[PDB]
Amino acid sequence: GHACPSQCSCDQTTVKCHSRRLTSVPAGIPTTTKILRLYSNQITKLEPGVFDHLVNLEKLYISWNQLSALPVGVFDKLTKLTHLSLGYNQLKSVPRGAFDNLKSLTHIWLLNNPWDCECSDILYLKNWIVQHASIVNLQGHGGVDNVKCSGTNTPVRAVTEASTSPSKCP
Ligand SMILES: O=S(=O)(O)CCCN1CCN(CCO)CC1
Repeated sequence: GHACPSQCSCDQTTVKCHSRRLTSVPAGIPTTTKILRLYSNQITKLEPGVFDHLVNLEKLYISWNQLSALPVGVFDKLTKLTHLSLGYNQLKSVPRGAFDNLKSLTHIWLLNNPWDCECSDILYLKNWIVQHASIVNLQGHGGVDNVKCSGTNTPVRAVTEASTSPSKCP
């Protein structure tokens, strides 16, 4: 069954693509998928729309990669998502409104990214983690104060807008 990507193992609605030295999200993840494990790989980029067919997805683990950014709208179709891990990546910000369609989210992991607290792109993440602090970095991952600024390890929630500039941005 090539409904299952050759690089992953598919246990009904649970797709195991983790710990497989992958450099991109495999194409053809089955639309039945409720749990997608993509953690512990060599992914640096997500293609725009890569998850859009996974309308049933409840858990998305993409921690322990080298993701340098998120495309605009990449989570917008995942309206059933309860769990999202982005920990242990190379993210400097997330696009404005990245989480806004994730109305069912109960758990997010954002620790151990080089969040760029000098750049105004940080402000959506800062406001969002203050608003949704109770779901951030749960299960012994250090909570909302473990979303930390690159270089200083100051909690992102402590960043004042007056500390940021659009001109210190990529
Ligand atoms: O993915 S991270 O390492 O950033 C955070 C780990 C999150 N895991 C918590 C425990 N569950 C399993 C037990 O509930 C899997 C996800």
